[PDB]
Amino acid sequence: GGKVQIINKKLDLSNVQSKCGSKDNIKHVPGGGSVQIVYKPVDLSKVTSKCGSLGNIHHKPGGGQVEVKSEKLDFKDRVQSKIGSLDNITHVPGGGNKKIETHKLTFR
Amino acid sequence: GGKVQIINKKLDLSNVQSKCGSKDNIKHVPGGGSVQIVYKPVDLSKVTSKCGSLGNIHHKPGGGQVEVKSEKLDFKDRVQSKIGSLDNITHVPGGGNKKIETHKLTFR
Amino acid sequence: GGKVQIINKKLDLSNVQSKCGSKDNIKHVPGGGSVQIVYKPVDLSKVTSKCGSLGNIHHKPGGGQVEVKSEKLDFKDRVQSKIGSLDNITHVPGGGNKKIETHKLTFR
Amino acid sequence: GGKVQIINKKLDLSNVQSKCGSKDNIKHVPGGGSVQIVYKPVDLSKVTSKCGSLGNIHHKPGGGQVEVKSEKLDFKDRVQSKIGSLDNITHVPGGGNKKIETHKLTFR
Amino acid sequence: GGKVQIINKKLDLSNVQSKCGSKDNIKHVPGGGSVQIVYKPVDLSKVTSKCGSLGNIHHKPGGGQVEVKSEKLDFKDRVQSKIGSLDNITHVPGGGNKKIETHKLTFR
Amino acid sequence: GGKVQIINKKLDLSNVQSKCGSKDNIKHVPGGGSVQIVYKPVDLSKVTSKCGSLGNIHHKPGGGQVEVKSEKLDFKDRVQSKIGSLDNITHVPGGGNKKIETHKLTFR
Amino acid sequence: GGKVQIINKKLDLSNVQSKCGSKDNIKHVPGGGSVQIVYKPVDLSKVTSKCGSLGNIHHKPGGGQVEVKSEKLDFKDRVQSKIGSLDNITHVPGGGNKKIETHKLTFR
Amino acid sequence: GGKVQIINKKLDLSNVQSKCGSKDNIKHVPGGGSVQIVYKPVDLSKVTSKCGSLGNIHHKPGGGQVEVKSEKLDFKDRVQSKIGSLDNITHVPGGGNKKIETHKLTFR
Amino acid sequence: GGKVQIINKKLDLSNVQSKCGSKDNIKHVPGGGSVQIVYKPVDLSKVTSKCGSLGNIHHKPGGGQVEVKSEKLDFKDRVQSKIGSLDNITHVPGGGNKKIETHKLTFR
Amino acid sequence: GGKVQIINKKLDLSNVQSKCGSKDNIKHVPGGGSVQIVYKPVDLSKVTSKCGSLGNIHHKPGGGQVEVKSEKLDFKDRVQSKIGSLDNITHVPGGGNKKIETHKLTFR
Repeated sequence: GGKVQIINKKLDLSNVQSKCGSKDNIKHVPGGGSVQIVYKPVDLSKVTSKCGSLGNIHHKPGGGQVEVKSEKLDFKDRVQSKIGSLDNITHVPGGGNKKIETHKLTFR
Repeated sequence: GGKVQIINKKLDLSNVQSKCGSKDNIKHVPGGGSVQIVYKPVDLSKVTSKCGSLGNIHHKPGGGQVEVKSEKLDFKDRVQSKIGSLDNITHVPGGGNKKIETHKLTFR
Repeated sequence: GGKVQIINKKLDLSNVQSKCGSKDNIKHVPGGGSVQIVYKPVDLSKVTSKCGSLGNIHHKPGGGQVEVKSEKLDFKDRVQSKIGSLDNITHVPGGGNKKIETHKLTFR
Repeated sequence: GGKVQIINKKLDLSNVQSKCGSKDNIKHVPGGGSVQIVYKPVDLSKVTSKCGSLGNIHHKPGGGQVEVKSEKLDFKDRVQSKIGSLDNITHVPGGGNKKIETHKLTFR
Repeated sequence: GGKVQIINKKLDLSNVQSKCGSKDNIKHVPGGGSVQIVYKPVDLSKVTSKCGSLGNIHHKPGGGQVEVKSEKLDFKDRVQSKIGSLDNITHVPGGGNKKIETHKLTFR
Repeated sequence: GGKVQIINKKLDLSNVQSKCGSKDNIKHVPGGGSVQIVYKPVDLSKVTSKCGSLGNIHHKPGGGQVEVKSEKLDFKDRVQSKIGSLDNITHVPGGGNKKIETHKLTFR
Repeated sequence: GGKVQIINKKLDLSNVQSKCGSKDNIKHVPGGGSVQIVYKPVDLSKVTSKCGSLGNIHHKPGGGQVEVKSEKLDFKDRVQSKIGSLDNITHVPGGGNKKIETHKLTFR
Repeated sequence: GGKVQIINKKLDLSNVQSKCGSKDNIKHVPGGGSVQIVYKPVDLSKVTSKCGSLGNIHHKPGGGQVEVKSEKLDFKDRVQSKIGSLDNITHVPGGGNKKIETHKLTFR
Repeated sequence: GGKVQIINKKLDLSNVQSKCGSKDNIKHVPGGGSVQIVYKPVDLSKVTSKCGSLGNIHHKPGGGQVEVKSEKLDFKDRVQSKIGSLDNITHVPGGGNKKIETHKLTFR
Repeated sequence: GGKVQIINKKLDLSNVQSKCGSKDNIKHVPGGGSVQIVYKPVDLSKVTSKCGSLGNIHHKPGGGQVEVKSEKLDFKDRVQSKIGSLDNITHVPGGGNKKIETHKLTFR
């Protein structure tokens, strides 16, 4: 075995920040008849800030090392959004509108 | 076996911050008849800030090490959102609207 | 076996913060007839701040180590949101609206 | 085994930031009859900032190392969004509109 | 085994930033009858800033190393968005419009 | 004398708003040595919203009316802001700065 | 005297707004040695919105009316901002600066 | 005296707005030694919106009317901003600057 | 006296707006030694929008009317901005600059 | 006296806007030693939009009318901006500059 000698003297580190905000946001979605949302995100992201930092230190003298990092993601989801029929709908998500009319007359 | 000698003298570290805010937010979703939300996120994310920091220290002299990091994610979810029929709906999520009418007349 | 000698002298560390706020929030979701929410998030996230810090120290001289880190996630959820029929609905989630009418007349 | 000697003296590091904001956002999506959203993003992204930082230190003298980094993503999702019929819809998501009319008259 | 000797003296590093904003955003998508969105992005991107930083240090004297980095992505998703029929729709997402009319009269 | 006959029938008025915000605001004014603020605004402004409203009704039949509206503003203020001398000042109102020095050496 | 007959029937008025914001604002004014602010605005402005509204109604039959609207503003203010001398000042209102120095050496 | 007959029937007025924002704003004014601001605006402006509105109604039959609208503004302000001397000043309001120096050496 | 007969029937007025923004703004004015600002605007401007609106109605039968509209503005302001001497100034309001130096050496 | 008969039937007016923005703006004015600004604008401008609108209605039968509209503006302002001497100034308002030097050496 050998030596792994780290020496740190007179270090002044400051102001390290990792910031994540409003990721995968769904806003302002009006529906006159219906809103169907299937919300299945998968998040393995990384937001990292490293200042004056070392990683892992592994002193492993020897022959025959096996190091395996593995990530497997399999997707067979089945999503079905179904609506039969829509009629006679007035939807006013805007502002300051006036005199909006939807008329249906059926004579059999 | 060998030596792993870390020496730290006169270190001044400060201001390390990890901040996460409002991730995966669903806001302002009106529905005139119905709102169907299936909310199944999977979150393995990392928000990290490292300042003047070491990782793991493993002094393991020897032959035949097996190190395995594994992550497996399998998805076979079945989601079904169904609505039969929608009619005669007035939806006003906006502001300051006036005289909005939906009329249906059926004569059999 | 060898030596793992850590020496720390005259260290001044300060201001380490990890902050998480309002993650996976569902706000302002009105429904005129119905609101169906299935809320099943899975959260394995990490928000970490490390300042002047070491990890694990393992002094294990020897041959034949097996180190396995494993995470498995399997999803076969079955979600069914169903509504038969919707009619004659007035939904006003907005502000300051006036004279909003929904009329249905059926003559058999 | 050999030597891995890192010496750091008189280091002044500062102002390291990783920032992620509003990724994968869906905003302002009105639908007169219906809104069907299937939201399944997969996120393995990285936002990283590194200042004066080393990686992993592996002192492993020996013959026969096997290092495998593997990531596998398989997608067989089945998504079906279906609507049968839409008629007699007035949708006004704009502002300051007036005298908007939709009329249907059927005489059998 | 040999020597890997890194010496750092009198280093002043500052102002390292990685910033990602509003990626994969869907905004302002109105639909008079229907909006069908299937949102399945796959993100393995990297936004990185490196200042005065080393990578991994691997001191591994020996014959027979096998280092394999592999990423495999297979896509067999099946997406079907279907609508049967649309008629008698007025959609005004613009502002300041007036006297917009859609009339259908059927006499059998 | 005559008649002043006002008749109002079937009136529907709504949504009248007068809003004033953050007028004459002084923000973020740092001074390394001194801050001298003399704050003497004179405000006779009007923010008015009138909907379906009459003014004054004066039925005054006769000869010789004198109606005088008068506003007089006279300003003879005397403002004196005085500082004798400033030296040897370091002012850092900014963020994330480092190694800022102000040195004065006098040898008589 | 005569008649002043106002008749209003079937009136629908709405959405009248007068808005004033952040007028006469002083922001972000740093001074390394001194900040001298004399703040004497005079405001007689009007922000008005009138919808379906009458003014004053004056029924004054007669000869010899005198109507005088007068506004007089006289300004003889005396403002004196004085500083004697400034020296040896470092001012850093910016962000992320480093190694900023101001040196004065006097040898008599 | 005569007649002033106003008749209003079936009036629909809406969306009247008067908006004033950020008038006479002073922003981002750094001074290395000094900032002297004398802030004396005079504001008699008007922001008006009129929809379906009458003015004043004056029924004044007679001979000899005198109507005088007068506005007088007289300005004899005396403003004196004085500084005696400035020397040895470093001002860095910009961002991300480095190694900025101001040196004065006097040898009598 | 005669008749002034105004008749309004079936009027639909909308969308009247008067907007004023950021008038007389002073931004981004750095000074290395000094900033002297004398800010005395005089504002009698008008921003007006008129839709379907009448003015004043004056029924004044008679001989000898005197109508005088008068506005008088007299300016005898005395403004004196004075600085005696400036020397040895470094001003860096720009971004990303480096190695900027100002040196004065006097040997009497 | 006679008749002034205005009749308005079936009027539809809309979309009247008066907009003023960023008038008389002073931006990005750096000074290495000094910035002297005397800011005295006089504003009597008009921004007007008129749609379907009448002016004043004056029914004044008679002989001897005197109508006087008068505006008088007199300017005798006295502005004096004075600086005695400037020397040894480095001003870098640009971005990304390097190695900028100003040197003065006096040997008496």
